Amino acid sequence: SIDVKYIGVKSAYVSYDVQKRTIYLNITNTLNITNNNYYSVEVENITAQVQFSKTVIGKARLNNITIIGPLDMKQIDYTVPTVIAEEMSYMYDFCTLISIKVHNIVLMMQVTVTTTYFGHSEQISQERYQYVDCG
Amino acid sequence: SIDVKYIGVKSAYVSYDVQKRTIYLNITNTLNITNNNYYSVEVENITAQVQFSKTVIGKARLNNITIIGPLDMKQIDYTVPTVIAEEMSYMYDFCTLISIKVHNIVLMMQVTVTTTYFGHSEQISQERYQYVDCG
Amino acid sequence: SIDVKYIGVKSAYVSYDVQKRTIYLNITNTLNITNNNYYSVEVENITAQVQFSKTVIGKARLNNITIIGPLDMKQIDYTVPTVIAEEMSYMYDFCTLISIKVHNIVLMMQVTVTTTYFGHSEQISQERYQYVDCG
Ligand SMILES: *[C@@H]1O[C@H](CO)[C@@H](O)[C@H](O)[C@H]1NC(C)=O
Ligand SMILES: *[C@@H]1O[C@H](CO)[C@@H](O)[C@H](O)[C@H]1NC(C)=O
Ligand SMILES: *[C@@H]1O[C@H](CO)[C@@H](O)[C@H](O)[C@H]1NC(C)=O
Ligand SMILES: *[C@@H]1O[C@H](CO)[C@@H](O)[C@H](O)[C@H]1NC(C)=O
Ligand SMILES: *[C@@H]1O[C@H](CO)[C@@H](O)[C@H](O)[C@H]1NC(C)=O
Ligand SMILES: *[C@@H]1O[C@H](CO)[C@@H](O)[C@H](O)[C@H]1NC(C)=O
Ligand SMILES: *[C@@H]1O[C@H](CO)[C@@H](O)[C@H](O)[C@H]1NC(C)=O
Ligand SMILES: *[C@@H]1O[C@H](CO)[C@@H](O)[C@H](O)[C@H]1NC(C)=O
Ligand SMILES: *[C@@H]1O[C@H](CO)[C@@H](O)[C@H](O)[C@H]1NC(C)=O
Ligand SMILES: *[C@@H]1O[C@H](CO)[C@@H](O)[C@H](O)[C@H]1NC(C)=O
Ligand SMILES: *[C@@H]1O[C@H](CO)[C@@H](O)[C@H](O)[C@H]1NC(C)=O
Ligand SMILES: *[C@@H]1O[C@H](CO)[C@@H](O)[C@H](O)[C@H]1NC(C)=O
Repeated sequence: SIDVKYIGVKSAYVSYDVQKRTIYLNITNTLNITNNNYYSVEVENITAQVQFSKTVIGKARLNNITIIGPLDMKQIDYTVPTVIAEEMSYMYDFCTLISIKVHNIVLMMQVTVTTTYFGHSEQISQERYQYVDCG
Repeated sequence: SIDVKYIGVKSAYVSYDVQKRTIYLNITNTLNITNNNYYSVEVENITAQVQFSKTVIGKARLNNITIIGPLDMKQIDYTVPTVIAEEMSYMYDFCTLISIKVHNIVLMMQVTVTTTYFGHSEQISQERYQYVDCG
Repeated sequence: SIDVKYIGVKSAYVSYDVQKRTIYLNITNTLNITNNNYYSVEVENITAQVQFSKTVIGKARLNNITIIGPLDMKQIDYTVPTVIAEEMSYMYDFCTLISIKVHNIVLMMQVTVTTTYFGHSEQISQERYQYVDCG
C-alpha cells in the first residue's frame, strides 16, 4: 500500500468551510494549486523464475500415513440452556442479546497444506464498529 | 493498493461549504487547479517463467494413506434450549436476539491442499457496522 | 487496485454547497481545472511461460488412499428448542429474532485441491451494515 487514510468526518485537500450563524463578508480568496503525482509501484524484472516440485518413491512401504491441514475443528460442543420460570412477576427485557459464534470479517488467503508462491500479498480492512446501541 | 480512503461523511478535493443561517456576501473566489497523476502499477518483465510438478512412483506399496485439507469441521453440536413458563405474569420483550453462527463477510482465496502460484493477491474490505439499534 | 474510496454521504471533486436559511449574495466565482490522469496498470511481458504437471505410476500397489479437499463439514447438529407455556399472562414480543447460520457475503476464489495459477487475484468488498433496527 501507499496511501491508506481513515477520516472520521471530513477529508479535504482544501476546505473553505463556514459554519452556521456566521457572517462572511468582504472576502477575497485567491488559490493556485499545482499538484503532481508520479507512481511507480510493483515493477518486477525477472530474467528467469523457476519453481520445481519433485516427488520420487521407490520400492517403499508406507502405512498409517496421515496428513491434516490447518483449521481442524473436532468434537466441539456448545450448550447454552435458557430456562425462565415466572410466578406473578413483571418481566421487562428491553434489549437482551444471546450471541454464539458471531463473525463479522473473515478474510482467508493461502491457507493450504503445501504452498509455493511468489510476489505480493496484501490485506486491508477498514470498518467503523457498533455492536449494541440501546437508547 | 495505492490510494485507500475511508471518509465518514464528506470527501472533497476542494470544498467551498456554507452552513445554515449564514450570511455570505461580497465574496470574490478565484481558483486554479493544475493536477496531474501518472500511474505505473503492476508491470512485470519475465523472460522465462517455469512451474514444474513431477510425481514418480515405482514398485511402491502404499496403504492407509489419508490426506485432509484445511477447514475440517467434524462432530460439532449446538444446543440452545429456550423454555419459558408463565404464571400470571406480564412479559415485555422489546428486542431480544438469539444469534447462532452469524457471518457477515467471508472472503476465501487460495484455500487449497497443494498450490503453486505467481503474482499478486489483494483483499480489501470496507464496511460501517451496526448490529443492534433499539430506540 | 488503485483508487478505493468509501464516503458516507457526499463525495465531490469541487463542491460549492449552500445550506438552508442562507444568504448568498454578491458572489463572483472563477474556477479553472486542468486535470489529467494517465494509467498503466497490469502490463505483462512474458517471453515464455510454462506450466507442467506429470504423474507416473509404475508397478505400484496403492490401497486405502483417501484425499479430501478443504471445507469438509461432517456430523454437525443444531438443536434450538423453543417451548413457551402461558398461564393468564400478557405476552408482548416486539422484535424477537432467532437467527441460525445467516450469511451475508461469501466470496470464494481458487478453493481447490491442486492448483497451478499465474497472475492477479483481487477481492473487494464494500457494504454499510445494519442488522436490527427497532424503533
Ligand atoms: C466591502 O468592499 C466594498 C468594496 O471594496 C466596500 O465598498 C465595502 O464598504 C466593504 N464592506 C464593508 C462592510 O466595509
Ligand atoms: C498561481 O496563481 C497565482 C495567481 O496570480 C500566480 O501569482 C502564480 O504565479 C501561479 N503559480 C503557478 C505555478 O502557476
Ligand atoms: C526493467 O526493464 C529493464 C530490464 O531489466 C531495466 O533496464 C529497467 O530499468 C527496468 N525497469 C524499471 C522500471 O526498473
Ligand atoms: C494404524 O495401524 C493399525 C494397524 O496397523 C490400524 O489398526 C489402525 O487403524 C491404523 N490407524 C489408523 C488411523 O487407521
Ligand atoms: C459589495 O461590493 C459592491 C461592489 O464592490 C459594493 O458596492 C458593496 O457596498 C459591497 N457590499 C457591502 C455590504 O459593502
Ligand atoms: C492559474 O490561474 C491564475 C488565475 O489568474 C493564474 O494567475 C495562474 O497563472 C494560473 N496558473 C496556471 C499554472 O495556469
Ligand atoms: C519491460 O520491457 C523491457 C524488457 O525488459 C524493459 O526494457 C522495460 O524497461 C520494461 N518496462 C518497464 C516499465 O519497466
Ligand atoms: C488402517 O489399516 C487397518 C488395517 O491395515 C484398517 O483396519 C483401517 O481401517 C485402516 N484405517 C483407515 C482409516 O481406513
Ligand atoms: C452587489 O454588486 C453590485 C454591482 O457591483 C452592487 O451594485 C451592489 O451594491 C452589491 N450588493 C450589495 C448588497 O452591496
Ligand atoms: C485557467 O483559467 C484562468 C481564468 O482566467 C486563467 O487565468 C488561467 O491561465 C487558466 N489556466 C490554464 C492552465 O488554462
Ligand atoms: C513490453 O514490450 C516490450 C517487450 O518486452 C518492451 O520493450 C516494452 O517496454 C514493454 N512494455 C511496457 C509497457 O513495459
Ligand atoms: C482400509 O483397509 C481395510 C482393510 O485393508 C478396510 O477394511 C477399510 O475399509 C479401509 N478403509 C477405508 C476407509 O475404506
